[PDB]
Amino acid sequence: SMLDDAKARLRKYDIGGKYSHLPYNKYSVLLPLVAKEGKLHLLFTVRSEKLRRAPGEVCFPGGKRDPTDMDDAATALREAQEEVGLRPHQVEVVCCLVPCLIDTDTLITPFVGLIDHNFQAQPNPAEVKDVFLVPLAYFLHPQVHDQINHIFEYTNPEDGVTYQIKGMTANLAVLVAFIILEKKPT
Ligand SMILES: Cc1ccc(CNC[C@H](C)O)s1
Repeated sequence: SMLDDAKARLRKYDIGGKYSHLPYNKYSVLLPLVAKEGKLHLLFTVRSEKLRRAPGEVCFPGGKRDPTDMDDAATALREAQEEVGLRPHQVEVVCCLVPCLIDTDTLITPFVGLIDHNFQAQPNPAEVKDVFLVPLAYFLHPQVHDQINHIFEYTNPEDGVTYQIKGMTANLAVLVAFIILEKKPT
């Protein structure tokens, strides 16, 4: 099936806990995969203006590890619940992708999760201004604008609203699309 095929592809790129003990400032993100109308989509947030990190930017749900978290996957799930109301029984964490090194002292660990079909986002307005889906296939033929810095523009055909996706967020979206969608019969 579509969902079983995605999980089998994803598992081949799982690095697991290999880099998780290194002595960095630690953050985790959840890359949430949602199936709608027979296709896979990724879920994104727009951060609220009043945050420290990335005010007003398009990002995946996530945040800083705290002492309560059993592991890096726990960080991602805790933060996703706080930001958009995703509960743990509504997510299957499938793998841990290559981590992102930034600022010389920080490591960001990305996890891919499959999201239950009955989940409906409840945006927490203290953290998130908006929550939206993009079809995964978009990232194979994106609409690119150069600011050189490459920026993707996505317009939701439901409402005509345009979103700008860039940086590590855009890079991770492309990676997930390549993993799941490359070399597929039609
Ligand atoms: C927890 C976070 C660390 C940095 C962030 C900014 N958005 C980038 C993310 C890869 O979508 S959020």
